Amino acid sequence: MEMEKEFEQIDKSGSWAAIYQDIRHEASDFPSRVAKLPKNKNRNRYRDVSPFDHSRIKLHQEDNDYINASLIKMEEAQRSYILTQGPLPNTVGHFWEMVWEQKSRGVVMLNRVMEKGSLKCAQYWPQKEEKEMIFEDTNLKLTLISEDIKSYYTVRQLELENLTTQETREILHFHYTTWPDFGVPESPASFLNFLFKVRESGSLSPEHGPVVVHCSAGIGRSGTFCLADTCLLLMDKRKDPSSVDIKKVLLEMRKFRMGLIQTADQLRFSYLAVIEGAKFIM
Ligand SMILES: CC(=O)N1C[C@H](Oc2ccccn2)[C@H]2C[C@@H]1CC[C@H]2O
Repeated sequence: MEMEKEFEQIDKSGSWAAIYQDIRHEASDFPSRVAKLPKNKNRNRYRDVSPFDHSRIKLHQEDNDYINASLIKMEEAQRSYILTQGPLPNTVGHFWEMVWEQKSRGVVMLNRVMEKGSLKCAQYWPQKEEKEMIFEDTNLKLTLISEDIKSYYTVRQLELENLTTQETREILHFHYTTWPDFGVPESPASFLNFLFKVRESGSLSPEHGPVVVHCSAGIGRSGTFCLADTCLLLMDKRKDPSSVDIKKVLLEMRKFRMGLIQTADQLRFSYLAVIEGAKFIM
């Protein structure tokens, strides 16, 4: 069955809610014992969103190695992603420590700092060249180098300095700024254009550490980004592009972080994204 006819039949049938609940029912359940330790309560944004112990990113410190972040490793596609929550006021230094230690080239942000009149993550990068940020708890300095503001996204060049060794690296910040406060975008054209801007940068390539991807919880919009990227890469690698099963790829990804794709509308949008992508990709 051709992906876009399961979708046209799910649409003809309006069964999106039924498909989505079948995924929720078959998803992996692994322990998250480190996330639930009392010493870590102020390191979690949402009580119901935690990294599994087996796939969690460890900070390189003896004090407390915990961050709300997971390694998604896709064996057949040969892609890895780190999915994390939007940083909290007390975890902005941990966030940049992780980017440093994992050798990431890119950070992908899919939310605004304020949405629906409430704060969805800390202001964790500098807004002016001449006002740099210092994270005293992790010994890092972060400077804004340049900013390119477009209609659907902004790309920033940042300089991260390890103050312990005086090594520096260039980090690219890819900020999708137009996801609506409610629901999903009507067309996937701008999100797809955005995905191909991150690829073109080198940030997803095996010469670097994994890309860091976040939204507010790091499971819904973040899940949509990695699911569309991996499905399109599998369609380019395999003999029969029609063999790629988006529901099976999503369940593989849910072995590494809980809750990826938060709504039936995010599942339909993911299908739409890979359909138009593949209409021009095979
Ligand atoms: C319809 C559309 O605009 N798309 C954008 C994108 O194509 C590229 C490739 C390289 C550089 C820029 N855009 C994606 C998804 C979809 C179709 C083909 C697929 O590669």
